[PDB]
Amino acid sequence: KQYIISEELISEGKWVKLEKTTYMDPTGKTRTWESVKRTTRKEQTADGVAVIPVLQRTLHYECIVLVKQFRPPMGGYCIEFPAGLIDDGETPEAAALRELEEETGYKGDIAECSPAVCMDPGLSNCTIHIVTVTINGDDAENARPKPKPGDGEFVEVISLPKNDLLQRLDALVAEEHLTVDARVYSYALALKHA
Amino acid sequence: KQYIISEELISEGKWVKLEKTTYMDPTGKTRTWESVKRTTRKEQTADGVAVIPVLQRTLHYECIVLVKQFRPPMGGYCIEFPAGLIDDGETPEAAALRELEEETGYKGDIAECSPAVCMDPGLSNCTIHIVTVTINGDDAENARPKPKPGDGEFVEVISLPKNDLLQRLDALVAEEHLTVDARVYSYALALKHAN
Ligand SMILES: O=c1[nH]cnc2cccc(F)c12
Ligand SMILES: O=c1[nH]cnc2cccc(F)c12
Ligand SMILES: [Cl-]
Ligand SMILES: [Mg+2]
Ligand SMILES: [Mg+2]
Ligand SMILES: [Mg+2]
Ligand SMILES: [Mg+2]
Repeated sequence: KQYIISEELISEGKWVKLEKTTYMDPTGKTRTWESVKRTTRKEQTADGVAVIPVLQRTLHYECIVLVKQFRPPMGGYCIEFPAGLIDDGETPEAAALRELEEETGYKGDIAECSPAVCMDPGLSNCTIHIVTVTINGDDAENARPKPKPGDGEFVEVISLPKNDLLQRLDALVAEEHLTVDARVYSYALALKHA
Repeated sequence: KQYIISEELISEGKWVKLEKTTYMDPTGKTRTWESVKRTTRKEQTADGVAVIPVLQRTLHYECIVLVKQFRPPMGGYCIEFPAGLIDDGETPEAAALRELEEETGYKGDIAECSPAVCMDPGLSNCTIHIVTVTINGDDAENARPKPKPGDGEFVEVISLPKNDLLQRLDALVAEEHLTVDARVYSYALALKHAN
């Protein structure tokens, strides 16, 4: 029953805009909503990618590779899956492998790619592909990985055992002022719940 | 090594505002960031809660209870953990049981509660507590559960088996043209990856 009637631009930055969304509610009544959108979305099936990078090495427990960065919106450091926006013309998979290498130094192998999933659908239209990638940590290039961070981008790599992920995230939250991402935390919870 | 120098208000609506953040990059170079905030955060731990509701009925598969709603920013229907903003002075646990009952009619028990976790930290300062709740589906109060929607809420309940969650979500996307929430999808992946 529900659908968009109009989208009025309220304020447009270089990267983010605020819109007034007019929609039909299911009783047949017109209602509005304050919506956030990115200015950067062209023909990409999503704004960005998040990478679930499973680091595999013989006689090691599998690790999940995470990154720690300063996030201006948060006024603080956050622990996240490696992630970035999809370049114009770029596939989710190439964006995932490219961002994983830039942020971590690791060269991954694609495992699976989600459909477009919503980041905060009450707030924004922002979507990602969640791309699962395995990293062969026995391969030469994955021996001493060097992040190739872009301009301003400063990332720290944190590799945590998959078999203890939630406890290791809790011990990082206990020991420093830093926020875990909700996708990282949901993934760590499901590893426990399984 | 990095920190906020100043925040400039660009546009303030009723629910959301757009800010320009000035911050010190780790070189000592000053840089700007376009950031989104809610106007509704007060003394709360986080803006909202999301509930992972584990529906436990004997002789049935354990189910994760999800909600489908029209999301105006998405322009489409989304499948999500039940969720809402924490009322001023409401605790995350209490917000979790309230939101779960309003959205699904189920009455549940707190299993665990996350610290505040960020929703989209490149975009916004928005945070939630993820609250794992068990629901005794065999108890009388959860027999014919009464979803109590607030004004302007219109929520469909979708319970999917935990042991098949990711495949069930992929089926819904393929057939129903829904968007799955990133946290729901992340949970569903880890259930598969735990193997
Ligand atoms: O317009 C909104 N935008 C974002 N979040 C909301 C949360 C509650 C009610 C609202 F109208 C809104
Ligand atoms: O200012 C920004 N705000 C949000 N997202 C961004 C993504 C890339 C580069 C940027 F400066 C921004
Ligand atoms: Cl549980
Ligand atoms: Mg990134
Ligand atoms: Mg990047
Ligand atoms: Mg809600
Ligand atoms: Mg509500």
